[PDB]
Amino acid sequence: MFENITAAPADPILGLADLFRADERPGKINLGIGVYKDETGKTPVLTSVKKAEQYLLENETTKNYLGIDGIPEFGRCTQELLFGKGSALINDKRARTAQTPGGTGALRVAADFLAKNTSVKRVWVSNPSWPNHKSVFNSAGLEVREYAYYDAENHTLDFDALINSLNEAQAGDVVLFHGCCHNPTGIDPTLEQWQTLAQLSVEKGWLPLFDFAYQGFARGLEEDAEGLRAFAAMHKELIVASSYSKNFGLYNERVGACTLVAADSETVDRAFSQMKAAIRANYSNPPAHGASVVATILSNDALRAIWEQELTDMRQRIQRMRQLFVNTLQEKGANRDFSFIIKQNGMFSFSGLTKEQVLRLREEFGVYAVASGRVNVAGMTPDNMAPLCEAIVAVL
Amino acid sequence: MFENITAAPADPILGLADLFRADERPGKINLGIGVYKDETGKTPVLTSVKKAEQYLLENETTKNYLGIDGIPEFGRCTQELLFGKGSALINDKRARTAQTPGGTGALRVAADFLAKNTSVKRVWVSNPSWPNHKSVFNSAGLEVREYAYYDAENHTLDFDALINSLNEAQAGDVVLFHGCCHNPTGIDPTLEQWQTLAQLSVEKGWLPLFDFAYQGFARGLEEDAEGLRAFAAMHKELIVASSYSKNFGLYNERVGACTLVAADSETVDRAFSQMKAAIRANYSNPPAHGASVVATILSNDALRAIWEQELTDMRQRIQRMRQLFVNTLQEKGANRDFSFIIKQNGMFSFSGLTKEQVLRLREEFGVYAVASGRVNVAGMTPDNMAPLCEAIVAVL
Ligand SMILES: Cc1ncc(COP(=O)(O)O)c(CN[C@@](C)(CC(=O)O)C(=O)O)c1O
Ligand SMILES: Cc1ncc(COP(=O)(O)O)c(CN[C@@](C)(CC(=O)O)C(=O)O)c1O
Repeated sequence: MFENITAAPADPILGLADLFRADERPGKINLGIGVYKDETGKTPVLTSVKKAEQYLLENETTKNYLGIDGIPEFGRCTQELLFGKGSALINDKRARTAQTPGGTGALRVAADFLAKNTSVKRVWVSNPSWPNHKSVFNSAGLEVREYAYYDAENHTLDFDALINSLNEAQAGDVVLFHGCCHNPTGIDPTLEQWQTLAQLSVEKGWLPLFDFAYQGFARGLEEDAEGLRAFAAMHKELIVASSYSKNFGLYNERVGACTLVAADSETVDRAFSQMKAAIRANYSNPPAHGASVVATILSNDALRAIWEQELTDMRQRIQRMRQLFVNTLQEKGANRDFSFIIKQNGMFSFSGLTKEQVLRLREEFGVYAVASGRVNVAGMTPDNMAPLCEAIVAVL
Repeated sequence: MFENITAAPADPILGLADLFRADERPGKINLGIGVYKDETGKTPVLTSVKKAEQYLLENETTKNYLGIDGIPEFGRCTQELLFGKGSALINDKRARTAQTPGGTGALRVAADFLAKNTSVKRVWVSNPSWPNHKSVFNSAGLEVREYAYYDAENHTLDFDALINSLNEAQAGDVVLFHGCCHNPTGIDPTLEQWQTLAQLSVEKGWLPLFDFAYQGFARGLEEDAEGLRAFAAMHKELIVASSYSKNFGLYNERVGACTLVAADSETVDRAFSQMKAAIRANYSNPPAHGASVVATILSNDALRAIWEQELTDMRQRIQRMRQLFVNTLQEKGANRDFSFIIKQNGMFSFSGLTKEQVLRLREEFGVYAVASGRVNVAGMTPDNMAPLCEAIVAVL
C-alpha cells in the first residue's frame, strides 16, 4: 500500500540542512536556516537557560502529565509578554493560552481549531512568506491565498498594493500577519501602518492571526508587540501563535503558545475548550521541559534580567553583522547597492539574488542561502564575512 | 466569530483529573488517569532519568533543531526495543523511525500520513478501546468502525467475536492492535492467538497499526513485543506508534515514536519522506529532552541496567497491587468475585462496575475511576487499599 507513494520534495529550508551536512568542502558557509550564531559560529545554550535547567534538575520531583494547555504561569507570563501587564485582555480575562510544541505547532492547532468550529475556509498569507504557513494551513482543510507585500524593485513594503489586495478578502476570512521580523524580507510595518490594518480588519470583519516568533529581535520586546497590541485594543477576537525558540535559544525543546482572545470570558472559555480538544487529538499535552525553563526565567527577576541581556546581545550581534555585510560588500566590489539590508529586522535579509545565483553559490562556492535568496545574517561571522562577500560578489 | 462555538465535552479520562483537583474531600482517592504511583503515591522521576538529565546538563552545548524525524540513536534504539537486536527489519533497512511528541502524536502523525498518501478510508479499533483512538483518527479524516474484543461475562477476550467482526473489514483497511496491556480491560492475546491474527491480516490484506505504549509492563520488554513480532515476521508493511511515557516515567516530556516498516528500503524511504512532510506541518520537529534522555539511558549499559531494574520494580508493584485488591475486596465485605483482576496486564483493570456505581463512588466517597469502571491499579497503595475496597463494596 506504500508502493505507490511519491517521494515528497525537499523542504526548501530544512533541505539545505542535509545539503550542507554533506558538502565535504572545507570553508563551507551555511546561511540557510534561521538559528543564531555567536562570533564563533555556535548556537549555544543561553546562560539563564543552563541555570533554569540546574534548578529544575534538583527541584523536580515528577514527570507526570502537564494539562492540555500546559503550565499555567507559562501562559500568564506569555500573555504579559504579548499584551502587557496592565492590559485589559488580561484584566478582563479575554485571553486563553495553550502551551504548544513550537510556534509552528501553535499555528496548526489554531488552524485545526478554526477549520472545525469556525466558518472559515480561507486564510490569507502574504507574498512572499515563510513557506510552511501554506502547508500547515492546507493540512487543516483551509485554503490559502496571497496578499501583496513586498515591493521587490525598491525593497520595501508595498502598502497600496498590500491594502488593495486585502480588500478582496471577505468578512470571516482569517488574515495572517507576522508580529515583527517579516520572514523573509524582514520589512515590517510602522506603527502607523499597523493601526490602519487594525482598523481596516475591524471594518472588513477579517480574523487576524498573528505569527509571533521573534519578539525581541527587532528593536526591543515590548516594542515588537506594538503592532500586535494595536489590533488587540480594537478587535474582539484574535489568535497569536507565539514562539520562544529564538529569543530563548530553545529551538529543540519546542516551546510556543497559542493565545486565543475573544470578546469575553465565557466565550473564550467555551471556544478554548474546543481548542483543547483539537490538541488532545494531536499530541495530547505539551512537552514540559522547555516551558518549565521559560516560566522559571520569566518568573525569577535575577534570571529574567540575565536573559534580557543575553537576548539584547544576540540582537545587536546581528544589527552589527548587517552593516559589516553591506560594508564588506562594497569594499569587496559589488554593484548592487545593498544598503537596504540595514533597513530590515531579525535574522534574515531578502538578498535579491537570483535563484540561479544562489545555486552557483552552493556549488562553485559552498555558500548556502535559501532559494529565495534569503540569507541568515545571524550566521554571518567576522571570520566568514570575507570569503562570503567574495562569493556573493563573484556571482553578480 | 467564536460566539457560536459550542463548548466541548470533558475528556472521559483527562477531565476526571480536573474533577479530582477541585475535589475537597481529604481522604479522596484517584484511580483515574493511567499514571504510575509508588507505595507513598508519587510519580517520581526515575533515578537513571535524573542521572541522564545530569549528564545532559553537563554535556550539552546546544539547543539547535533536531531533524524532522528527531534523534537517530533514539530511533535505532527504539527499533531494537520493538524488533530485536539483529532482526531482519533492521539489517534490511525496511524500517524508519520518527521521534514524535508522545505516543498520541505518533498515532496522529500516522493517521495524517495514511489519510493523505494511501487509499485508507477506515480504521478498525477494538471495543472497548482507549477513547482517543477515535478522536485522533477522525481528525485525520479516517473513519473508525469497531471490532469485538471483550467478552464481559467471563472477562476474557473471545477470539471468535473478534475474528468474526473483523472478517468484515475490507482489504486495505487499517487494523489497530494494542501491543500489550489492552486499554482498558488489560486482556491480551496469547502468542498463538497473535500468530493466527498475523496470518489472517496477511490474507485479508490489512495494514496493521500497533499502539505500543506499555512495553515492559506485562511480562517484559521482549515478551511484550512478541505479537508485534509475529506480525513483523509476516508482514511487508507495518506501522508502530510506540511510547516511552510510562516505562521511563517520562509523561510530560512527550516521548514516543512512529515506526514505518515497508517491503524494502527504497519504498520505506519514499514513504517515510512523506511521513516527514506530514510532521513538518504539525509541529515541525520533535522536542529533544526526553528523547535525549532515553537515548542516553538506552545507550549506556550502566544506566540501562538501572533503568531496567526501576521498570521491573514498577511492573511488580502493580502485580502486587492486583492481588491485594482482590483479597481485600474478597473479604472486606464483597460478594462479586473479582479474581479476574489478576488475569489482566498493565496499569488498569476493567472492574465491570456499573457506570452508576462509578458515580456513587466519586460523589459519595471521593473514589475516582473512569466511567467504563476502568480503575488504575498502579494508583492503589497499601494505605488506600482499605478505604477504597470499602467504597467499592458499599456501592455494589
Ligand atoms: C516566521 C516564522 N514563524 C514561525 C516559525 C515556527 O518556528 P518554531 O516551531 O521553530 O517555533 C518560524 C521558524 N522558521 C525558521 C526559523 C526555521 C524553519 O524554517 O522552520 C526559518 O528558517 O524560517 C518562522 O521562521
Ligand atoms: C492505549 C494508549 N495508547 C497510547 C497512549 C499515549 O500516551 P502518550 O502520548 O502519553 O505516549 C496512552 C496513554 N493513555 C493513558 C495512560 C493516559 C491518557 O488518557 O492520555 C490512559 O489513561 O489510558 C494509552 O493509554
